[PDB]
Amino acid sequence: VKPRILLMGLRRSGKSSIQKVVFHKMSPNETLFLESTNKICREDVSNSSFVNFQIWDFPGQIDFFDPTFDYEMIFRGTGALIFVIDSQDDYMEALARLHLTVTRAYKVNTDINFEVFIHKVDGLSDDHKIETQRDIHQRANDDLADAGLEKIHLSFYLTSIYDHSIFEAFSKVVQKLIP
Ligand SMILES: Nc1nc2c(ncn2[C@@H]2O[C@H](COP(=O)(O)OP(=O)(O)NP(=O)(O)O)[C@@H](O)[C@H]2O)c(=O)[nH]1
Ligand SMILES: [Mg+2]
Repeated sequence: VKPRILLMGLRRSGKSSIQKVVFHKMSPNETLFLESTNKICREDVSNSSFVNFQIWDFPGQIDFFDPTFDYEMIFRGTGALIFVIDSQDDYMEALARLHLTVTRAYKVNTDINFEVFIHKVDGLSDDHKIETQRDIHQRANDDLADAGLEKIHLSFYLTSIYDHSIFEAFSKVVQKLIP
């Protein structure tokens, strides 16, 4: 089996940058040249001296009807779902889509590891970080409870492509997919 890791979230949250930086060692400064993602981009990690994975980079979530992705088929084969959130922008909508994403996925596969990347933290005071994470952690788990889905576990990470934090976070995600 080849474990799948999904990169989801609203447009511009930094999904593609994360993929390029972490797996293609693209420089963080080069990500300024990336363009909006229009189709899902699958990039596999094969023959790993640790563990092989499929990395799916999704275009940002928008209210556009297109029942062509067969999400049940995607989630069924998913090991980890990373929801990326831009911490330097309003995230109320981000939280709302995280809720729909997580619950829809959980309905198909309860073994999915849900990882929340509170991204672009490089632009926050080393305290504003604590508050943002505390706020996202609180609301997200509160939404889950209001739905009777408190059992769904959400891990949170403070990340930035401008330092080791994004690698440290991705590392912990991959570790959890190695039996
Ligand atoms: N400050 C900061 N900027 C970041 C970080 N990660 C990405 N960015 C910036 O955010 C921009 C948008 O990133 P991008 O990867 O295109 O976002 P995306 O979610 O893939 N967008 P879409 O969903 O439209 O394809 C990048 O061009 C980059 O300059 C980060 O850790 N910190
Ligand atoms: Mg993208």
